Amino acid sequence: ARVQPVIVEPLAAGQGKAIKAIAGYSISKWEASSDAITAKATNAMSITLPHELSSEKNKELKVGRVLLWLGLLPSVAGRIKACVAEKQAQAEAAFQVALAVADSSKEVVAAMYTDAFRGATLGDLLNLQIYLYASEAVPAKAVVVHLEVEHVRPTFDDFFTPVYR
Amino acid sequence: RVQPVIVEPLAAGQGKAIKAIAGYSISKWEASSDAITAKATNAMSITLPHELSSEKNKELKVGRVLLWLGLLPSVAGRIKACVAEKQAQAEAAFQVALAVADSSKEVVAAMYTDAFRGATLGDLLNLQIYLYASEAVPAKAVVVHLEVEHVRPTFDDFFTPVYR
Amino acid sequence: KAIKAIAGYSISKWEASSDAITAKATNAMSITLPHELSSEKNKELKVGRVLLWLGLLPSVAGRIKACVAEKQAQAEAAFQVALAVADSSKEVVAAMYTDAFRGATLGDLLNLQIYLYASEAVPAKAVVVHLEVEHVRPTFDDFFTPVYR
Amino acid sequence: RVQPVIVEPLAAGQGKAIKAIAGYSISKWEASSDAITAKATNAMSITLPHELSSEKNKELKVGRVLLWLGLLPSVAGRIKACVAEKQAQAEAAFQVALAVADSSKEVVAAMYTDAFRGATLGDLLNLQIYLYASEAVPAKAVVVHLEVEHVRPTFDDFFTPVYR
Amino acid sequence: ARVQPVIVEPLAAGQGKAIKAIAGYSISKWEASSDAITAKATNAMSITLPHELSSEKNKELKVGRVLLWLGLLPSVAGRIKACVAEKQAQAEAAFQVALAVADSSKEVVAAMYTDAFRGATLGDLLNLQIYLYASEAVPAKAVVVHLEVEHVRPTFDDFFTPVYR
Amino acid sequence: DSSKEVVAAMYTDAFRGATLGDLLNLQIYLYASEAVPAKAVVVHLEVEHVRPTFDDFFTPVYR
Repeated sequence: ARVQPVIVEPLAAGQGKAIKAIAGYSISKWEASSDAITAKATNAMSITLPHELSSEKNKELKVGRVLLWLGLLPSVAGRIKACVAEKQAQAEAAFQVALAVADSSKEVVAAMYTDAFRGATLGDLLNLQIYLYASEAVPAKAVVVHLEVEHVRPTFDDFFTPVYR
Repeated sequence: RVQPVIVEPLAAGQGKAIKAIAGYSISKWEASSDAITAKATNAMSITLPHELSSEKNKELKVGRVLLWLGLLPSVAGRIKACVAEKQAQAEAAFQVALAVADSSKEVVAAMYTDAFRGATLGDLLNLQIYLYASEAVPAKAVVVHLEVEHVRPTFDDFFTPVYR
Repeated sequence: KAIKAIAGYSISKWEASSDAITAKATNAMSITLPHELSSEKNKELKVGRVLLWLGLLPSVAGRIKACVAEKQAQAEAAFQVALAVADSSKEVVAAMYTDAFRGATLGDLLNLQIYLYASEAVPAKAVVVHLEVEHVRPTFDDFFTPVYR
Repeated sequence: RVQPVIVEPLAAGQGKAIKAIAGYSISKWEASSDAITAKATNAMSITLPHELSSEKNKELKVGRVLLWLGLLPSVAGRIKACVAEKQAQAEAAFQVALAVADSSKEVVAAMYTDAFRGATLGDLLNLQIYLYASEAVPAKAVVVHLEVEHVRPTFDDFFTPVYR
Repeated sequence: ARVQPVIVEPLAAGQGKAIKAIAGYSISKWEASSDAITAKATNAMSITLPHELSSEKNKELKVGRVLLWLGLLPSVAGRIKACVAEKQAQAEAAFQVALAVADSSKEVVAAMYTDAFRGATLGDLLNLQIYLYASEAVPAKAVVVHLEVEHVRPTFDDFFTPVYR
Repeated sequence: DSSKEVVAAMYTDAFRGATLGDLLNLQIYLYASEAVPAKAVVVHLEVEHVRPTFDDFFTPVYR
């Protein structure tokens, strides 16, 4: 019946292990700026592949895990939720099947879909659609949905282009 | 196994001294700001102390960087701060922001232990911390201390040769 | 067959659509690093090989040629000092120079602009240069940004 | 034995870097002066840089101390300088002076490798360098650099604990 | 208590060890001809990089040590001092922070900044500015400020140029 | 030539074993088909040669 004591230092923000990609997989980051949204209404947005990866080479890689996370303009008072999903027929219904969901209210603001993508093709995500919801009325540009993702290494990017070789 | 354990509740300033990785050094300097209105975002430039001004000195790799900020006690509401390059849209830095400090959160700091590795101090010039306020606040009520690792210059150990 | 990237590094591509061009007259285009690489962390990587080649909307006749050098007064002498030169006239439109920019910061690339020269004018957006720069892979390779953003 | 040997004639700035004895550090700082008339002696006070102002810092043993001074080229005649405590008779410091620098002498410096050992920086405050001039000279034409060993404070190696 | 004797032969001018660059570093020499200067006034001059090294390749090497030295027209009676420094706001003030300074009056006439450059980029020296001062009035061309310097080896000069390879 | 797709011309053969001092005893030539204004053309020699023993280091300071 040992009674181990323990100091519990709060971390300063930004400190942390900050995860690690499993080997053979290259991470890739990009953005999707928001539409203006009316209060309570749940606007939805297409994922758009980066032009870097818009090529039909890499459309058939394999996603490993997605780390959506969400910045804000530095003054939106209300809760603002978001997640990705199917091509849902009712935007509110989409949250009802969300495996995980970002929220302003939960200290950290990060979804991480450890599972429900591994290992679908990268190309199909264009079928998939992010969603978001907000209590406060929010003006355009105000929210910006980062999303990390990674693939198997796009191994054949490395060569330049031919002509004139 | 099931184990008992007992929480440490522990006093301010007790947090143990993080030490910069070996062969390095630290440069703490003040950075006062001004005015800053109701909701708008001030965008003060950063500036190295003159000890760092020597042209030899300017090209050293930065390591880790930190930014805690001591609010004057007499401020209502929330303020936040961030470090990123000169976007024309001053609020927009928070979107691209790597980490941000906040008053209401129990600790006000924003270490960027990645973010700036390998950066030359010379390019740390063209970097501007921003600010934001939930309220109108009196000028010079916020003083973003920050300090960077910068590799120690060979300069500190020697007297100058006497022929000057 | 194709030229492999140097083993320590990783190539990255972009686009740089040019403005409208007057006949005989020439005009600078600034390089602008793509959003990702602009970062202060990032704009201190070393650079090796670099090459550009430029597509044309096919409906344009006449010589056009491009070069890369730092800005100077004439804005039409840079061809004299240019280390290589893209052209439509040669069967290969490409121009490349493995030599000239070994050992350079990408941040240095900001201090130079590319040039064009039609023999006779073409409408805007008709020409689009493609830089294709080699550089050291980012330590940004790493992984996901820590979730406490 | 009789031996041949051959003189080194050697360029300014070639004199090898004296290094302060181990475990120490150096604090170089400027010290401009003013006015200074025909034969009279100005008596400027010395003042530590704010990095040294921290109250922890003020109590460290000094080691060696040096004082070279860069005359602006456009000065006629001779000038000299010295470091000693506030005698009421300002010229009189040269009498008690331990070592003095001089323009006409080929090298302008005045190390005091003894003299100040074990001195606290706090008492280095109440110490005033003097000046003297063989001629009238325009103000701010003489800038006594000096630097002291002072033992390195533990301060430079650590980030502050984040709770501020 | 040995009493060693010793002949002290004066060297003839030009004799001497004449220093040596530390390995991996290639020395490079060049010039900067003077403006006419009025007496007592302290004219200042831009360092201008040689066109050989004006290229943005080698702007980011690392200077090792600079050996300014100064020839004269063979009849300038007065003292003539010089040194390099910052972008100073008062040319006289610049000598007040000179680590070392050339002088006509000290037998040899050579500055050698063993320290305060190692190891800044070669490119930044364009920010730096030489200075000079003279008692006698001096006509143009009369003074010419040599300066040695060296870099890490500009290793990739060695290849020619492509086209047509 | 301008006419060939590559304007370069080079000759690894012709000047092996030659003093640079010998290069003084020769001149380059041009030939427009039709006239062009001055400074429009700029040749670039690019000569290989043995590295100087001037490599050495700093000139002795007693100049």
